[PDB]
Parts: sequence; C-alpha cells; structure tokens
Amino acid sequence: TCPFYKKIPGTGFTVDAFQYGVVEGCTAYFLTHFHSDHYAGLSKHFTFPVYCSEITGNLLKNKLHVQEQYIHPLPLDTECIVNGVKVVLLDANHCPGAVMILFYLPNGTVILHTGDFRADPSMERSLLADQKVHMLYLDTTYCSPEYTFPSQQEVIRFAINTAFEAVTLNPHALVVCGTYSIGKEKVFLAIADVLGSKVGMSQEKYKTLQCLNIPEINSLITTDMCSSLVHLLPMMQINFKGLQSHLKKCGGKYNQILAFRPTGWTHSNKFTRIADVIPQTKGNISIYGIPYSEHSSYLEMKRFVQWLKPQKIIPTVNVGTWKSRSTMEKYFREWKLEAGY
Ligand code: NI
Repeated sequence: TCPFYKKIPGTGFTVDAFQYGVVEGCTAYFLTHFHSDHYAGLSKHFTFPVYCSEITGNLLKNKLHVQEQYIHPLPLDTECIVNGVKVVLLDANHCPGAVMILFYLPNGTVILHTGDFRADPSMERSLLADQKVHMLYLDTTYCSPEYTFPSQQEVIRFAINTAFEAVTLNPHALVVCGTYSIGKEKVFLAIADVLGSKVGMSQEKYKTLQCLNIPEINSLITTDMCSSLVHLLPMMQINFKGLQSHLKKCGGKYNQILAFRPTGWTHSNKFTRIADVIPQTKGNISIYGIPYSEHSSYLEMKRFVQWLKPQKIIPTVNVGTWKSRSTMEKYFREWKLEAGY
C-alpha cells in the first residue's frame, strides 16, 4: 500500500510510487529521477502513463524497456497541462534528468515536491519566485547540523590536482573511479580531461551514459579499455582485492593504481578539511574517499526553506523512526521562528 507522502491530494497523481502494484485512482505516475529506490517496480510490462524529464525517459526506454506509448517526457521550466492540472518541472541539481515538480491544484493550492535535490541559491530565481507555496514535500536526507560537506567545485579541484600530480610523477599509473548508479559523472569526466584521456568502461555503463544528453559525449567515453588511463568500475570492486585483480588484467601496462570512491557524507567530515584528506594505501594501490554530495547540506536546506516560507512541510526521507521525525519537526520550528513566517 502506497504511503500518504507519495500522494498528491485533489489529483489522480502519485510521485515515485511504482512498487505498490496498481494505485487506486492514479491516472498518472510521476518519476522524479532514475535512481532504483525511486523507480522500483517499473519494467517493460508497465501499462500506465509515466511523466518525467527527457533524460529519465531515455533511460526508461533503453535500460528498463518500458514501451514508448507510456513514456511522457516534459520540457523543463515550462507550464504544461496534465489531466487538466497545470504542472512545471524544475532542475533538482541531483543526478542527470532529476526534477522537482510544481503542481497548481484546481482549488488554488500550490505544492512543490523536490524529489531528491541539492538546494542552491540559483533556485531562488526560477519560476518558484513568482508565487507562494502551501506544501513542501522535502528531501530531508541530511536534515541535521552535523551534516557538513564542501562545494562540488572544491571537491572536483582536489580530485583533478591529486590525479594530475600522481600521473605526472608516474606515467605508468592507472586511475580508477567507482560508480553504482547515475550521478557524479563530473568526478571521472574532470579527471580524464586533465589527463588527456577518454574514460573507459563496460558496455552496460557506456549504454547508460549514452542516454544522458551530455554534449560531445562521443569525444569523452569509450568501451576500449586498453586505450584509456581512466577506468570506471562498479563501486563494490573499489577495495585492495578488487583493484589488484583489475591490475592483473591490464597485462603489465601499469604498475600503480590511484582510485576514488565518491561517497555521500562520512564522519571524517566532522574533523577533516577537504585539503587535508589522505588515502588508504597497500603497496602500489591508493584509495581516496571523497565527499561529493548530490543532496543538500543542513545549511543549504535551511536556506532554501527559509527563503520559500512554506505553510507546511512533509519530509520524504528518514521517515521510519519516531526520533527522526521528532528531530526534523524541531528544526522546522526553529527555522520558522528565526525567519518569522
Ligand atoms: Ni536519488
């Protein structure tokens, strides 16, 4: 049974609710982004309308084999009518194709569902600025003050300088980058670019990247492993065993691996600046954990919410425990009293 926080009242609409069989009354299923927790349940056998971005539609067609007739892609930043209700899709600053959705209810209520997002001050000059929002369905992943991390720019700067230094000292070193879903592509694209290489990967990953409308992508990626000195691997293989094994396969082309594991937040953030980060090393293999987030920090979320001044907030993440729910409601009240809405 679909929980309440995936339902849009006064509509036949749901958001990110494909794992419940047929939903009573739902004439249109929205998908915010192509991450597995959110699409869970979609397959080539699905027979109801799906509304999403163009990029999310490319991935549903080609990766999940949903049939074309059920895929309804919408342009961003454009007022659209769906089943007699005005909607707008906005960029979520999450992974490729990720959107927020604005619903203008027939009775005058305005609802924003963020899906997954990383809040940014640039969102204060979208179509959100134009009018008032009564309900906010909020990505609350990191809704606690201890969740700090740097900008995506500072993290990319670190990674580029790290890779460039190591490979300039040793031209026989190989760089490896972990992945398990779309998002965070900038990590491996920026590293390959400073190294003058294409990024090499499996056929299944190349296919996924081919759906994302990245400009000049054919210049940046390849399935020919041997010609490239930046390789992508599944995240689970980014360990001393998995990397040794991969190094055997390259056939004495390389004598060193430097690898990157993009995580979300980890507690090493509570004590250590990005500049100061060090790897775990075993022999000729070094692994860096780098905190590249595609979710709001506490401060970025607080800022967005105090700017938006919603009348009511419904969290969509960390909703399973009483202590979580209670903690989140406390921060919402502080924020409200500090800004005075
Ligand atoms: Ni996500």
